[PDB]
Amino acid sequence: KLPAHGCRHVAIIMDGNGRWAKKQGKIRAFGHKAGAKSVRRAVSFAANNGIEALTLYAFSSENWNRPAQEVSALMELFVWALDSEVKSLHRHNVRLRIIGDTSRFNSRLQERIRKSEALTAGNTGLTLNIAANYGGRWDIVQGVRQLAEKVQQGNLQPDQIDEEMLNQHVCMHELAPVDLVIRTGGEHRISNFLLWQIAYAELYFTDVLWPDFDEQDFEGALNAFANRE
Amino acid sequence: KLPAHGCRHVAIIMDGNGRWAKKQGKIRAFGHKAGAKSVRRAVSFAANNGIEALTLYAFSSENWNRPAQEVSALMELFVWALDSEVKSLHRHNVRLRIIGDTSRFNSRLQERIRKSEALTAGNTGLTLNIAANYGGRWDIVQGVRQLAEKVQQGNLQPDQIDEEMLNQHVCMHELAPVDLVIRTGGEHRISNFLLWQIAYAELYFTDVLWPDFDEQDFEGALNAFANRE
Ligand SMILES: CC(C)=CCC/C(C)=C/CC/C(C)=C/CSP(=O)(O)OP(=O)(O)O
Ligand SMILES: CC(C)=CCC/C(C)=C/CC/C(C)=C/CSP(=O)(O)OP(=O)(O)O
Ligand SMILES: [Mg+2]
Ligand SMILES: [Mg+2]
Repeated sequence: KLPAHGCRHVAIIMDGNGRWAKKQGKIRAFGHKAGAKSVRRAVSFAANNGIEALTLYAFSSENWNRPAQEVSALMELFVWALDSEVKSLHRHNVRLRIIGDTSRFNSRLQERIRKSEALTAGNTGLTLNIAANYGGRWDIVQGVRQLAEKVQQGNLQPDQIDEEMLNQHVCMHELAPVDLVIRTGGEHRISNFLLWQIAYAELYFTDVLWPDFDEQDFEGALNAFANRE
Repeated sequence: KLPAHGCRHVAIIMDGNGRWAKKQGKIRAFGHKAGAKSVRRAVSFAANNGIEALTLYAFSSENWNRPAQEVSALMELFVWALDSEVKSLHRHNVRLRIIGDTSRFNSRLQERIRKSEALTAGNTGLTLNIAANYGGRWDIVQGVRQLAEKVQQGNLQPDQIDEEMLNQHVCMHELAPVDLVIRTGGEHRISNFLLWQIAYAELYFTDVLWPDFDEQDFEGALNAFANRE
């Protein structure tokens, strides 16, 4: 089963949860919880359609400025998702990775992440990347610091640093490159998501809100990609 | 006269010249020449509508693999544009900058670029950035090399490198951030253009081909931006 319409790595900006809840007179957190159901659905769709990697923008590094309470509810939802879906991810041969600066998360959450990555580390099917406390510029900077060290250590000359070398130091360099970025919610921006990695990616924007994003919507983005002529 | 709909810095991926010429039974070079007329028109529109900076993707660093003859014709068109439009740019108070690796261009062209930037260096109206032999990853790497040197020199510690610091070392860091990216030609990709810089930019894609892009088209992208809600 070759990647749906030949799409290897899909990345998604899951926006629109607040508006989806507000339209119904409910608070944003209600929308974030329904967004977790769309996550389940997108993950299943990707793993059943030969996609090699699915990368989800779950918590931008700029979301720390949102209402204290909304942030806490997000962190509890993350904990809850780890506790509740990891066994199924494992049974489905999905390898779980969290990308972003996890050092900023609480203990309980950091431990669950490390435990969930360990358990699925040897899985060979879909790789599911959850971008949490992630930013594209931060990602590039982490790689830059890694090369800066080598320079400090005398193991690398400034004139030796090139694109390929930094590329081997940004997140997900071990996976196929991002082929398609999908952003739900109607906004036409990348909002600091995978900047280095989306250099040659198709970009697909839909007004559909994340909680309503379903299998037909995902197939539509795949068809859009297949016709990327 | 405040930036059209409050848009300070517009960047454009001027695609579609080959298809525009082919539709008429003509060769790509014919389309590139007509694209130069659309450049004149976009520049005039930006300078007359309070835009602070207009950045045009004129020659990607990956276009070196195009047909030898098409590449040469592009280089002659660049030379020709410098020779022919610089006096008017100057009279219009436009500051000209070329971003990208100019060391790879021929002598005549390198000299004309340096001369044209010098003549307009003290202009204060629109800043026109022509991205020639430019790539977004290359741009970030040039900044990384600048910081790597400082590390080599013992003037900087790896742990001191952060986003703001690298930001002060990528192209156009002295100008307002890119607010809007327009890509003509129908493809929905960024194709290695301003990656670091487009983190928070609105992205506007149109099927209109670059040679046909006119003032009404540009106003439409501006209206799209104004309604970026
Ligand atoms: C289980 C798991 C790992 C993830 C699922 C939880 C979700 C959906 C996370 C993304 C939430 C954020 C910060 C969304 C942008 S929606 P928004 O709050 O910006 O909504 P809005 O733009 O106001 O309409
Ligand atoms: C005066 C000046 C500084 C610039 C104007 C010259 C132009 C229009 C330069 C951009 C040309 C390129 C490499 C365009 C993509 S069009 P394409 O050739 O990819 O066409 P296609 O995709 O095949 O339809
Ligand atoms: Mg949002
Ligand atoms: Mg093209």
